[PDB]
Amino acid sequence: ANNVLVVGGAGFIGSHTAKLLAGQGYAPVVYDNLSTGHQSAVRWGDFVEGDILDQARLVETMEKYAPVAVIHFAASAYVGESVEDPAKYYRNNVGGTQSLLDACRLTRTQNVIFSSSCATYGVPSRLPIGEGEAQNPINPYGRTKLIAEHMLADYAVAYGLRYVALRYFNASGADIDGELGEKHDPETHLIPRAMMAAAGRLDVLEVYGDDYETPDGTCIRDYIHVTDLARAHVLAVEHLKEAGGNLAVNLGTGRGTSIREIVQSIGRLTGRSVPVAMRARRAGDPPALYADPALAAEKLGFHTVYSDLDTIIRTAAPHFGLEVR
Ligand SMILES: NC(=O)c1ccc[n+]([C@@H]2O[C@H](COP(=O)([O-])OP(=O)(O)OC[C@H]3O[C@@H](n4cnc5c(N)ncnc54)[C@H](O)[C@@H]3O)[C@@H](O)[C@H]2O)c1
Ligand SMILES: [Zn+2]
Repeated sequence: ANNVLVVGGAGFIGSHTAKLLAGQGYAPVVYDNLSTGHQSAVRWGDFVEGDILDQARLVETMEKYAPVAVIHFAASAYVGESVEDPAKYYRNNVGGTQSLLDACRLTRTQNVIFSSSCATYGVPSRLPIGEGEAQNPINPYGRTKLIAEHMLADYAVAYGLRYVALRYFNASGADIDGELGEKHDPETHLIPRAMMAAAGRLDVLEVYGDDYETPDGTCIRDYIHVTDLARAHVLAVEHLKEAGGNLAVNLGTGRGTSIREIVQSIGRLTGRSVPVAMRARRAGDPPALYADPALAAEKLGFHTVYSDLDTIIRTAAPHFGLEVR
């Protein structure tokens, strides 16, 4: 009994996690509807094509595989889209998660690792952001992630569900061995966009603000290597497996990275410059956002190992038509 159900396991972070699980002796079973993920990324165990809203098929799957844990990545998201199409996010992130959690309790499938987001915090009072920070999200994406977190808490109370919610800002980089990458269309994440622009796959990288109250002048955000993310989700499995209590922790390096730093590194490491177009800063935009990683260190024994900028850039670059030298 070493099956682990990786819901959303055909996508960016899910496929890396499936690879890691297999490396640690688990048998990842991917359940994915391929809406944004890729069947070719399911290389480390069985594949079940299915939607998490297809509750009968999800229950059927849990009964067949009797997974010792469920890792939930199955929520697609484009940067900025939730404000214009909140219906999609309430349906998938709230409706879909409820269907998953119902499938779990109805099959006595017990351990749920939920991939959440630091977007749940919204604009913070203190940097870095600690788990105690109020969660006042500013868009439906953040809102629906927060709803899922609370749903987990209510299902724990009612049904004895055990869980770990993992919060982080920006998944980045790719597997060190170069055969598994981030394949999104449209690609809305910053480092892929910057690399695509340097590679000539995009014409321009529009950067909104050289004006921020930071060094650089450009905004600071929080980037974690996807392999580090995989590591944490598996540690979370081990935590619940060794009878750990329910957790909600931040994942990251504890240090932010500016846009200038990223563009600089890409140019330096690849020899291709990023064609930046500086546009006016947005009025209510935060200058710096990054999470405090200490609770995850204490509770999970987790530290990032691959989330230096150099490793993030180096591993991602080949997947976007760039060459590292
Ligand atoms: N990429 C990031 O920067 C980032 C940041 C914060 C949180 N996350 C979390 O990571 C997960 C997204 O992973 P990604 O970043 O790899 O996106 P991704 O789109 O590559 O992977 C998402 C996977 O979920 C599958 N999926 C979507 N809706 C589904 C449904 N209803 N039923 C079944 N399968 C479904 C998609 O086909 C895809 O394979 C989400 O849970 C999100 O909260 C990602
Ligand atoms: Zn992306």
